[PDB]
Amino acid sequence: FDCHLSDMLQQLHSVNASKPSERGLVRQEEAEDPACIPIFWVSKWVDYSDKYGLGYQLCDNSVGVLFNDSTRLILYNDGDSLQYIERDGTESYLTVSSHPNSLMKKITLLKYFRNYMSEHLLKAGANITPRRLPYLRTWFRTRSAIILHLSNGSVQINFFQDHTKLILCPLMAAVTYIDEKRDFRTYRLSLLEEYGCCKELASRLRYARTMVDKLLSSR
Repeated sequence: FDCHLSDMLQQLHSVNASKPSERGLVRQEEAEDPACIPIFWVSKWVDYSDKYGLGYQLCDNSVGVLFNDSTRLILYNDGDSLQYIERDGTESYLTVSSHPNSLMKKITLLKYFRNYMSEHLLKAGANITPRRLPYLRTWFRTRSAIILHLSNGSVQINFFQDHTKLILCPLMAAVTYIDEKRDFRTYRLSLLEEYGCCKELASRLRYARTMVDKLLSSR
């Protein structure tokens, strides 16, 4: 019932303990693994937690909302298919076109988020190779980042100051780093131990471990 957080914590401890930036010659590129490229990440997000919840877009162009009442609504990339998740985790599927009165408000909110993201926000990982839809399990913000935990076990950390991002997957035991210049690279964590990485990635992985600890401490 961990949603893979304990596995992620173990993987991060291992990489960080190896002190990957403290090497004579860092060979980060050797840690790149095409087999580990994530299928899903959060491309856009809108924090409306003061009243409604957290709206987001996944890289497949689906949109989701985690509402303040702990229910979730997901619109698939076809623009009509909906998945609704009740508080107890019970899922059901419906359509926008034939939606009931009970979901009128939540659909209206999802549409607001979708339109806002389309008109006013840039896609994280825009020019990336296209080659079960996860939802937002939980999230929080620190002074430096927003932490997004997806139902597939992935943890995404978006750093506010420089727009760098980590997408951590405990299934692949991998990290994808999106740098300030928007370069998108996927590494196997065990290979970062072996080959090393730059100080910038190493520092963000140290922060990531603290964030996973936070997720584990606030279940």
